[PDB]
Amino acid sequence: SHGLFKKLGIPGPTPLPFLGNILSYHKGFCMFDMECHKKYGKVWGFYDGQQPVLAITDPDMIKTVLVKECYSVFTNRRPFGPVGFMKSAISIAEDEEWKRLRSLLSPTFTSGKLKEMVPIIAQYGDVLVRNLRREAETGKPVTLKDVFGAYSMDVITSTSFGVNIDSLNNPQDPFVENTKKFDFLDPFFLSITVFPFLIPILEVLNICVFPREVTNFLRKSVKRMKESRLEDDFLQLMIDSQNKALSDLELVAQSIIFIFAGYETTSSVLSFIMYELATHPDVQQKLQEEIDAVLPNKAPPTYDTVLQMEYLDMVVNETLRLFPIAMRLERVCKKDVEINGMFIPKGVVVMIPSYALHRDPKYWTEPEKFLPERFSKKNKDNIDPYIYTPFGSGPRNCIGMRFALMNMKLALIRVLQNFSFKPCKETQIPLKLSLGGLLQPEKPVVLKVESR
Amino acid sequence: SHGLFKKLGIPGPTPLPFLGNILSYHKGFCMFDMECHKKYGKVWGFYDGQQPVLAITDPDMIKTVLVKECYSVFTNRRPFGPVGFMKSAISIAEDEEWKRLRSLLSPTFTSGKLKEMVPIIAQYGDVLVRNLRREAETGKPVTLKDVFGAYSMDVITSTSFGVNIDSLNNPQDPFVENTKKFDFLDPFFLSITVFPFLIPILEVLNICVFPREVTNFLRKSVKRMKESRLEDDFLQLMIDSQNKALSDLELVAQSIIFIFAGYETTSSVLSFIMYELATHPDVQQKLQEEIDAVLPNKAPPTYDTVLQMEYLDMVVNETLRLFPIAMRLERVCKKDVEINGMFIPKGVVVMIPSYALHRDPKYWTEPEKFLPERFSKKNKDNIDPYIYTPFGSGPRNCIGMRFALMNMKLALIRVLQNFSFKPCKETQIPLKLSLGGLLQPEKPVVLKVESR
Ligand code: HEM
Ligand code: HEM
Ligand SMILES: CC(C)(C)OC(=O)N[C@@H](CSC[C@@H](Nc1ccccc1)C(=O)NCc1cccnc1)Cc1c[nH]c2ccccc12
Ligand SMILES: CC(C)(C)OC(=O)N[C@@H](CSC[C@@H](Nc1ccccc1)C(=O)NCc1cccnc1)Cc1c[nH]c2ccccc12
Repeated sequence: SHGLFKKLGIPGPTPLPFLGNILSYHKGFCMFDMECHKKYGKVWGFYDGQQPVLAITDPDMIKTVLVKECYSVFTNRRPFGPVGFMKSAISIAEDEEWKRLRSLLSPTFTSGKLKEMVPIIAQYGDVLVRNLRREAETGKPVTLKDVFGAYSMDVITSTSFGVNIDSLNNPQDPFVENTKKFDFLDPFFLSITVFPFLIPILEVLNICVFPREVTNFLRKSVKRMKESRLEDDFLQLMIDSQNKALSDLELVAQSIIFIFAGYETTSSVLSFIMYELATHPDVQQKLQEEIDAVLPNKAPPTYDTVLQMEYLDMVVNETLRLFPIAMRLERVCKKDVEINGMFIPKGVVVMIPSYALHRDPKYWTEPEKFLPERFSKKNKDNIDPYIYTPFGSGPRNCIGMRFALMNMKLALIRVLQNFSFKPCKETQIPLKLSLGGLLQPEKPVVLKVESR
Repeated sequence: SHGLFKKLGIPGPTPLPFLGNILSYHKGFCMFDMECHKKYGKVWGFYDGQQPVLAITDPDMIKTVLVKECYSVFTNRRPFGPVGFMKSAISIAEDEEWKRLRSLLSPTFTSGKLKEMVPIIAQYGDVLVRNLRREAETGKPVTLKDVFGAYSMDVITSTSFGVNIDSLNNPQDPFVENTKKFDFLDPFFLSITVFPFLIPILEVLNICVFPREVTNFLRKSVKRMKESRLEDDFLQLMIDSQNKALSDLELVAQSIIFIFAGYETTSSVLSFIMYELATHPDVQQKLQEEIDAVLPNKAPPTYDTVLQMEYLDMVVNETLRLFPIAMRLERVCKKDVEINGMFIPKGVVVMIPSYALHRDPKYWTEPEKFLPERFSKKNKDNIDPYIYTPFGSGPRNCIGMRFALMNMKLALIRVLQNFSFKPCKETQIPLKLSLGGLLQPEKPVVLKVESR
């Protein structure tokens, strides 16, 4: 099984029996992809256990996988388990059941439904400022992921179920616990990659990478909410759709996906931004000046004034370049195909190393340096959309891209209208990324906060 | 494998392929043991999957297993897994490592160390009264397991680490969460009994019936406490012992056992008592009168005045007869032996059905009726210590029996000095026991509480 890439003429590191190349994940996926990109070039291979993985870095070949041949060949991602009833979640579902779900859930994320969400997402930005001010009037540094997490949590439960909580002042509420509760290099998932034949063992055991309790809490919580608005957010838009149509437990599963999607991602991207803003204080001033020009007297951001801000889009995009939280994009090749002159055998995982491509000196000058001007309208043209892909690409890209950018930008506008963020003695500079299996900081980001 | 009891001449229900007799657990262990005791007699057999289990009800034969041949033959209980680092917990450990631990932990539970604990256990009884009074001055019924659990939780963290919390008013404290977080007939453990060859699968996966997070919280919490009192309760008595000696992670493991031991047990026995007191109001008055005679002016109970109360011991004992939380006692037979004229082959689990023996009409008149006078000093003599065994018997019996009886009695004395407990319209009468795999009520116990 370990002779595949040795046959196809594709180069790669020598796999060990059973382990494959996974000992090379000791420095984390990011550092391993970079070294492979360096040693090997435009295409290489390795083995997650006995699983072949082909990394590709040609943007034409990437467009073929993510777009051109998405429906025919590269339709699903690597099988993930054990998942239990979470098999019906859009990001996990496969082939025609993914296609059905993606459609039933697509109108949820239009710019029209997104503009209805602005006045609601704009209300918890104010709850955020007062929690910062209480820690700004105090003095003690601030841990961003705490305060940003509490905010991102407040946007989720409101934009997805209607529930309204100040989590930072209500850590022991009715749903704030369950909803705060996957390291792909921890003892568990490495044991998967080596023993992926033990996934089916756990699926007959009802054991789940989603704890059987959080899921049990929201499965019944939804069916209370469902039989409450009926008759008298995401949950509403999904229930209206099933009026081939969406099921009840299918509806719970997409809710659970939308929560992790907008909790740790939204709150962890904001912390990469605030770290970079705090360590590049001119970019902070330029941003503060642009907000006050569009929104004078700290005017409330509207859906339209947010898209009006260009230097804010440049800042977000550049932070997503340095910290693309997905790290890699992946598609399971389901047929023997020949894309851009290369034969891909059936069953091979095709992987795009986003992190490595975002930091490639062949496409980016000074790629470690935080330089937002790359995304100025003068230079935004010269950027290859299949090299910089923080939301993936093609029919299977991030369905909540628009919502995530709008959610994070409404947060930043209000927060930078009232605060400046300074490095602390305890602030990790330069921020070390987690040697583990997540795109997260080694030490969490602590910063000083001052009231304008 | 299913031909064993068919060969030995022992009667039993016909086992199905792979499942054995476990479909017969549908009404719970209790009802199944009673029916088997009824249909079959003094000795019978069944199969937990391919595991042979021999039930015995002769008190001479039981004394042989629990006492006479405990060290030689019947030393450990049924293998339990997956357990991870919790293998070193006294109740799980085996043979010489159990013997070493039982010794290193025995002086902890002397009546001398227990008398030092009284003034501390007496302090949270007052915290209990004021939480009841707030729900007694209000009116709304009271769920006993909530308020009793909060109390039992407060005694644990104090008598085992020194930490002091009012959990009922601090549900979101630093340790109250972790510490509040096994149904042997849920989807998981039935899958064990049928696939017990999958336990070793999980032990190479670090997966644990103890969540990897609660254990991680207390493993480090202990090693903070350890290097804090050093230098400047159970944890202290264990640390003094290791001065063949107790280890560090061994010390964490016994702490985790002492917590579940005194949290759900203590708080669930108190609720069986309060249910029975509320549904037999004369027994409540007789008890209230005896406390006021020993402790006039609601005098504070002392270690000695608690043992002075006889009708209180009768009440506890009779409640433990009707609801012996263990349900069964068990020992793995490690040699071919012939005890009381019966050949026991190696590897067979020997089981004593406590619940069924506590309700046997051959030893108890009106065994369902709650009749505390069975344990009056006139009739306490005529009770067979190998028929009524709420704490087991012999070298492997409950190490915290004395502590549990003292802990529960200090609770009852203070609570009955200030409250009467009435049935509510919502009170489940007659209380149905959980059809599941726990000795717990179907519906939780709700009762009215009135201030004396
Ligand atoms: C900064 C925020 C976010 C980033 C950078 C991000 C990034 C990504 C990426 C890279 C993918 C895979 C794309 C591919 O394979 O081509 C993805 C998929 C997905 N995202 Fe996001 N995401 C973010 C937030 C969100 C939010 C707020 C939601 C809310 C619903 C969401 C919902 C989803 C779903 C459902 C998928 C799977 C789509 C499918 O398989 O059909 N994401 N995201
Ligand atoms: C009403 C309260 C309790 C009851 C009815 C009870 C009952 C039992 C029973 C039946 C056993 C098995 C005995 C045997 O196999 O012969 C046992 C064992 C045990 N109990 Fe308790 N228990 C109670 C509370 C506690 C408490 C508060 C502790 C605190 C440390 C504790 C610690 C233990 C330990 C460590 C074992 C295992 C002993 C060994 O395997 O060496 N128990 N209990
Ligand atoms: C297994 C691997 C790495 C080879 O393959 C994956 O990718 N398995 C995905 C696992 S199940 C999809 C789901 N995970 C999740 C995680 C924790 C709790 C609940 C759900 C998901 O979508 N959460 C929202 C999200 C996260 C990040 C960006 N946006 C949206 C993990 C995954 C990471 N980023 C993805 C992007 C699209 C689809 C899946 C993923
Ligand atoms: C597996 C079976 C049923 C065939 O065999 C058992 O019995 N496996 C015992 C499991 S591991 C011992 C440990 N469980 C535990 C449970 C949850 C969290 C943490 C620990 C334990 O001791 N908790 C204290 C206790 C509970 C009840 C009375 N007193 C003390 C389950 C068990 C039930 N009652 C016992 C009495 C003695 C020893 C073990 C048990």
